[PDB]
Amino acid sequence: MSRMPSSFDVTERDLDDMTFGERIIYHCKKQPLVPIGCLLTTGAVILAAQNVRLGNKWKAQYYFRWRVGLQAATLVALVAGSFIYGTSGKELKAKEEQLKEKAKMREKLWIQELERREEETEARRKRAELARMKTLENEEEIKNLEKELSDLENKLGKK
Amino acid sequence: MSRMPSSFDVTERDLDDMTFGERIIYHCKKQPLVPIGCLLTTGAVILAAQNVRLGNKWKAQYYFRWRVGLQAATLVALVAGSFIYGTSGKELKAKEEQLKEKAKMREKLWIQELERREEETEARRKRAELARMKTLENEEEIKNLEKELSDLENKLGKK
Repeated sequence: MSRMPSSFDVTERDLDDMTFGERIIYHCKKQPLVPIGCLLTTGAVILAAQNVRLGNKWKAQYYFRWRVGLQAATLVALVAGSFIYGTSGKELKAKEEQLKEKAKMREKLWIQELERREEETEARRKRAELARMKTLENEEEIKNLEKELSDLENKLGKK
Repeated sequence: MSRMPSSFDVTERDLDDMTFGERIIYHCKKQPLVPIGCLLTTGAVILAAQNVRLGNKWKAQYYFRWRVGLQAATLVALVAGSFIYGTSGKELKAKEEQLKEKAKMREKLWIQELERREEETEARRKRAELARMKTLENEEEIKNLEKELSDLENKLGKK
């Protein structure tokens, strides 16, 4: 035991970072790329599906989140085709609210279920070593890639 | 008072919430109005400023937090001059980047919150009653304000 998942700051910003990846897409619309654009769009969710495949494969009993996992999964396919359509831009803000209400509803600050004791005894070992914030690190990793867009101006040598 | 649970949750994203106020500025950047801009900027900064003013009124303890506080007040004012200047674009990005790095640098394993006997007993009552988060709840108000700005675009004749 040297270094394992120990960065547990009870922070509910997982979905916050995920939703942020959709807002940045607006900038991509301004200057869409073919070779890099495809790798950016495809590679964006490529890492999110890996984290969901690891967290799902490793379960203690049942995963109720799977239900909503598909509901939102299909939403990305409908919003992808609705983007080109151009129904309503304001709808984005209205749809965002719906998700906001789900976050508060799901979050229970009154009652919490905690029966599995053995499961806690397993994850405590990793939390007893040390962590370097993997999620946060990835957030900075994508920020660096965005800098290339602004740096491109100097790269070409026009402005 | 000892028997007065006011809630003192030590959140890691406490300052981050205030930092979000800079991100919303981009929305106003698109054709900023004088009348609405005054109440929008001043009306938003006053919320966070009030929190600092409250501590300034009644403190009589520690003089380090006040030192960094002054630096922040001058920083937010300095960026204003850069906005109207429009000389260095990447500079603005680096300015905010340094702030993020500072937070991570400050966070250390050696230096931690020294819990005293009085603090321990106070925490018990604080949690026993309830832990309210006005800073986070008030942050939600900005979402509604931003939505109004989006409507202005439609009024002009875009969507």
